[PDB]
Amino acid sequence: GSSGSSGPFDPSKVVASGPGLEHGKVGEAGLLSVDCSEAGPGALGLEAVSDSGTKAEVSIQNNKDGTYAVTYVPLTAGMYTLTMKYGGELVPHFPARVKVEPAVDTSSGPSSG
Repeated sequence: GSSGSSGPFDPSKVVASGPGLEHGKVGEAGLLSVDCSEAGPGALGLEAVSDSGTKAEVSIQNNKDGTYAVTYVPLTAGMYTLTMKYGGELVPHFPARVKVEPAVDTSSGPSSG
């Protein structure tokens, strides 16, 4: 007996977490998981922008668990400003500042070139 119904909309009900919201690296992908319980309908969206006005590549994917897989690839290191919005309303997990480190490696290896 599965009795489920779409309740009222609410951005507060949206729960966003993950390592991406803790830290990031140039070229890496900020793993972000959004667990919606009673957030009702509405569309999800995120906007990544660095202090130097740098728009990072962001994508949103849906899951059979009713969650969303948000990822961001910082092209340049520096302080980033994550901006999430659910149904046109900011979430309790944004904006969220995150310091991203450079993709500099001490040791070298086989470069595709």
